Amino acid sequence: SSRVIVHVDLDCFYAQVEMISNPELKDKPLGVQQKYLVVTCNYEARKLGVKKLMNVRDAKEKCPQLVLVNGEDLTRYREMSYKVTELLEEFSPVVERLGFDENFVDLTEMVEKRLQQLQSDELSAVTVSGHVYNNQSINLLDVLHIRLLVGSQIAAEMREAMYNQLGLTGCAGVASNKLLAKLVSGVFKPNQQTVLLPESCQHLIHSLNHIKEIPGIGYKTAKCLEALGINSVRDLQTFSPKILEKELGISVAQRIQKLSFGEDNSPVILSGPPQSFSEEDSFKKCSSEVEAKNKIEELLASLLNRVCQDGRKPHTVRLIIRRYSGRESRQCPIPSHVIQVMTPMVDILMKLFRNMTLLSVCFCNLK
Amino acid sequence: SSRVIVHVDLDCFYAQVEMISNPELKDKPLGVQQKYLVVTCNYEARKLGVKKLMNVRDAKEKCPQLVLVNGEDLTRYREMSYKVTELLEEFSPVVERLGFDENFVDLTEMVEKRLQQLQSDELSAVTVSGHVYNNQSINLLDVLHIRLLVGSQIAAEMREAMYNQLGLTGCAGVASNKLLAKLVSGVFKPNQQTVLLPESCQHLIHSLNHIKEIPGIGYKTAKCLEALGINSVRDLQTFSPKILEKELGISVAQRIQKLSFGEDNSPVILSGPPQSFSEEDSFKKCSSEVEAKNKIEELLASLLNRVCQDGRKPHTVRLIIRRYSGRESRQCPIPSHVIQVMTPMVDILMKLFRNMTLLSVCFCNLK
DNA sequence: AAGGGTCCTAGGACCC
DNA sequence: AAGGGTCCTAGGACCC
Ligand SMILES: Cc1cn([C@H]2C[C@H](O)[C@@H](COP(=O)(O)OP(=O)(O)OP(=O)(O)O)O2)c(=O)[nH]c1=O
Ligand SMILES: Cc1cn([C@H]2C[C@H](O)[C@@H](COP(=O)(O)OP(=O)(O)OP(=O)(O)O)O2)c(=O)[nH]c1=O
Ligand SMILES: [Ca+2]
Ligand SMILES: [Ca+2]
Ligand SMILES: [Ca+2]
Ligand SMILES: [Ca+2]
Repeated sequence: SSRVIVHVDLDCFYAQVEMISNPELKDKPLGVQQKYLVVTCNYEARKLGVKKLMNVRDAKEKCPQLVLVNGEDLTRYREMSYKVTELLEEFSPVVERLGFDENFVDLTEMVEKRLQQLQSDELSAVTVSGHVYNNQSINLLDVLHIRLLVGSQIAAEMREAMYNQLGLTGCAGVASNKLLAKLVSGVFKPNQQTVLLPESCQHLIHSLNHIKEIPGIGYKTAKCLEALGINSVRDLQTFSPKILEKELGISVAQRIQKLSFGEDNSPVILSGPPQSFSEEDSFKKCSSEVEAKNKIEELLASLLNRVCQDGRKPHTVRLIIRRYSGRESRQCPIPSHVIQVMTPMVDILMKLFRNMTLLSVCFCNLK
Repeated sequence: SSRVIVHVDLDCFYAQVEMISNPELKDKPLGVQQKYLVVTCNYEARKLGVKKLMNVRDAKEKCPQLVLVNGEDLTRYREMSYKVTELLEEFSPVVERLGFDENFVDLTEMVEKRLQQLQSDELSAVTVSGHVYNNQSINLLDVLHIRLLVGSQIAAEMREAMYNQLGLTGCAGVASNKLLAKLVSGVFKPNQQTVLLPESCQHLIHSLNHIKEIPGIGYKTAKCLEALGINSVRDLQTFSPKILEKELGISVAQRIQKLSFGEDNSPVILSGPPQSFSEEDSFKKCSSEVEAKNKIEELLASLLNRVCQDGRKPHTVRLIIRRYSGRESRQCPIPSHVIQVMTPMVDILMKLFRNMTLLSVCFCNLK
């Protein structure tokens, strides 16, 4: 029943990538820019008040020296993300990706294998690597403590390999399920790691100050919960199961109430190859003219290049748009003879276009 | 490029099943009844005017002696259907099911293997089994003719095994793709088979009298086509690709126009185990009372029994309803602890019920 | 008042 | 005027 899960979360991911390619940007407050948004920044820039997802206007207002590099093309970040996932896959094959810079690994089989190689002597010598959440005391006679400490040791090897082999720093969190691993990985956050022993699980979930900090409780779910007088984790822990069910759904309810107790039986999923390939362009209604075709052609070339280099081929294409004021989309299957190119593909999309501040294309249904 | 496909289609399937279990019902006009609908009938009953999908009222008006057996529980038909598919799977593993009584098999690899065992002597001795569509003359020096005749020979073995091993008769159609195999299988229809040589493909598609007879052109697509002045297969063959595209979709258009030429590159799919498990009950608004729970409990017991006997377990449940006057449905994931029962499951469904002439339950998302 | 199936679509909620 | 992802849902079109 008892699992040992690790959650890995890279430091200022995009900024770290740019800092690696241009070693200079180190020691200097660095922001990575996407249109008007400083999507992230390195930790220098955070000392000087810059925050993640901050308008470029406010970002300089706080840091007029902030160096900005453009991060609208994700290619280099996407490439590093998969190098990280591939490296962790060497440790244990079942690695679940979450976004570009997080990975879960179920270390359970691994922890168990390392224990069978030890004796009663080695067992009393087992030590933690990194922080223990809430400064909790360890009990070496507690098998669960021993296994989570072995997890912490695997997590440090992972982070060390990530640095030695890819030049990347990040955090790790080790716990008994994915929810808790992800919540504990951020407790000590610049390039460090934390392990959560079970006795401190309630301290961890009650350290949160609003329910949206629970992975799985988003903007909409949070809004509906405060509208019911639910604000703290304990409020959600103690709320009526029935009212919850019959307010936002038996699905949402029974799951986010379980989460509110630190419970989560979800398995670590093997993410494997991507399920989709998309690109976007945003603009200040900078498209009013069906010559919008050009934007779509540009998105095409990139996507076709990424697909070709993947190796599989998609069987569905989708076009997404946003109208000034809530996105809309039209998809259609891809014809057989095309699947084995620009000219046919753009004609497809323009008809999907004409059937209907942002333009996007998605290739999915990959085989 | 060139395939040899077989399409198998059982005679008066439900009626045949009932006739087997109760050998008496043979020689007697037999109708299988579902509420007010004689869903099918044996061929005796068809001589006397009974037709498939005919009200029981009209069915006796034509045949006041018509014996009727109730076919609302599909269990025995479902069981035979899979015995048929399993038998054809012995011939070639990739068998595609369509409904309960049709199967496609790609005989291409099989045909080719049998040819390599023959010599120029055996090649001039190759004969057809069954009918040749349109009485077309065979050219033994035509490799395509030879391969489709070998297909016709495999199709006769299949039908013979189906009879010797399962007591079931049906038709087969052999052609170069699934569309044409399915259209030619019905040309000689009580327990016979037909092979389509390529020179007669246009004769086959133009033998149809309305476009809805094309598999893939349904009620809605047909209605929209007649509304555009499209009525014959040739009308659809010759219609504007552009207008078609921009009237019902690049998907629907480019595909049903291809079909209208007898073209179809769709592969034979391995259907394998079912993707869902559902049951239904219909009634003359015989449910106005949330004691509708009982109907749902009854559907449950059966579905739980079928699932348990399958071996896999579902991860989604769905409830469907129809209101007097266009169906509606609510689904939700299945909780982990239940998946490994009646009481929890019915409570799930009643809340899905209350969130909302027919009641149905579906188990899908099987793992 | 059939009684089943397969697969696609537009959208939505969540994650980073 | 971010720029990406994963997965679910209610419905719809088709097949028998
Ligand atoms: C949340 C989020 C992340 N990202 C990108 C940029 C981030 O570098 C990357 C990972 O996001 P985060 O891990 O959430 O932030 P971070 O890695 O940049 O900084 P931290 O050290 O606190 O973890 O994903 C977006 O582009 N948009 C978003 O809304
Ligand atoms: C088309 C159809 C079939 N069925 C069932 C009953 C049929 O026995 C079975 C197969 O249908 P069909 O093969 O279309 O008809 P049939 O097999 O009964 O008669 P035939 O010899 O002409 O092929 O599926 C329905 O219940 N409802 C329907 O709408
Ligand atoms: Ca992160
Ligand atoms: Ca991060
Ligand atoms: Ca049939
Ligand atoms: Ca039939």
